[PDB]
Amino acid sequence: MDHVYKGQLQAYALQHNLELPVYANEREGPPHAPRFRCNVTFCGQTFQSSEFFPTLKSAEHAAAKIAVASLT
Repeated sequence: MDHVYKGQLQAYALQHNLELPVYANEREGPPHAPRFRCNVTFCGQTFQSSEFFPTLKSAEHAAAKIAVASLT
C-alpha cells in the first residue's frame, strides 16, 4: 500500500489554509486476529471505512483516501 494520502491532505490543508488534520488510533482484536481502526478528523468531519486493515499505517492511508475524496 502506498502512502501519498498524507502528503496530499497535508498539502491540501496548508494550501487551503485549514487547521492541521488529526488522526485517531484504535487497536483491538485477538493475537491472530488484530484490527486497526483509525479515524481521520478534518473540517469537523470524521471519515472511516467499513473494513478493518491488518496494519496501523494502512488504516491511516485509507482513512485519508476517503477524507480527501470527500473534499473533492
